[PDB]
Amino acid sequence: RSMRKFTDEELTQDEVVALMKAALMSPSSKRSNSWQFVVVDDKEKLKELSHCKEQASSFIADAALAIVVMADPLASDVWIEDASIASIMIQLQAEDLGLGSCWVQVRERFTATGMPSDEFVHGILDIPLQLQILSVIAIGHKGHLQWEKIHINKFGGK
Amino acid sequence: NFSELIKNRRSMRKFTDEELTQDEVVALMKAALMSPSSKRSNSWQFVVVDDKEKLKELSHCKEQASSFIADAALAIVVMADPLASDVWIEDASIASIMIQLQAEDLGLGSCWVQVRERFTATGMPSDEFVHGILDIPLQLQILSVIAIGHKGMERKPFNEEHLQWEKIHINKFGGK
Repeated sequence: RSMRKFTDEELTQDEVVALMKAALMSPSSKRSNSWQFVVVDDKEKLKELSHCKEQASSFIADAALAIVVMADPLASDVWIEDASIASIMIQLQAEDLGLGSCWVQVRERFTATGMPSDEFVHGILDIPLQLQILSVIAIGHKGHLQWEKIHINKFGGK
Repeated sequence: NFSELIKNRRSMRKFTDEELTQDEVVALMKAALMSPSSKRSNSWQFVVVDDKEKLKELSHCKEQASSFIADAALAIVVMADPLASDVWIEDASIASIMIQLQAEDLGLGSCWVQVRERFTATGMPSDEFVHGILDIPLQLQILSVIAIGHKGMERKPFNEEHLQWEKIHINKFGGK
């Protein structure tokens, strides 16, 4: 063991492909598939990318892989919904493979110096301005339900 | 498991008349409540609708895109508190898809009916319409209605020939 959020242990090509397929099979409004994905395995880029989080993300920095989820807002007015779906599909597929993941939120977030996290990520990964970033899903080998929120047939019951 | 779950999952808009069991309803409700959310704050709320007259009313929330809600066994309306989370859209989205994935796991069908930034036949926000049907406080924003039921037709699995590999970029946009 170590403090790393994810172990040394390398992803297989089969696992990496399975993750990409899960992303690409995500259901999207009108099958618009507004999303795109940047798959980051370079260690110095994972270290840079990790500062997209106000306090830098050690999940990103220690990851085997990170998948940056983005979307074209002209392809879909519900690009946020569509990208969120794709984010979850990645994480659930990771879990099914016996890997771990961490969703680092990018939309509406800021870096340590108050730069919009989307703007920061655009600069790190050379992403066109036409795409908007939702999240970074960091992946690797891993290092009380609120029933009051359920209403039956109307809000507050009856 | 999950791999075949997502291959086989398709939007279901025809349903049989078979009632959901309480065990199924609970499983779906638990999937909603188990959703990971920003801050672990859980901004969301859910209205679970089995009343046929209310399903009929909800089915008008978008003209004809929504009208198959009337034939569903259950609808779960997913909403969230924008003051508890500035990423309430993400949080509600995640809960929405977790419900659908649980439905698939149970052998039921589902369809996501988008409410946010959609409009009724008369140009009323669908969110405002649904607020009126289910007496939801105006603070909460509605994302979606998940219609659930026994599947009334088969749908084809996803054909991997049609995976859009051009949307995968290695290390930087446009990288291979």
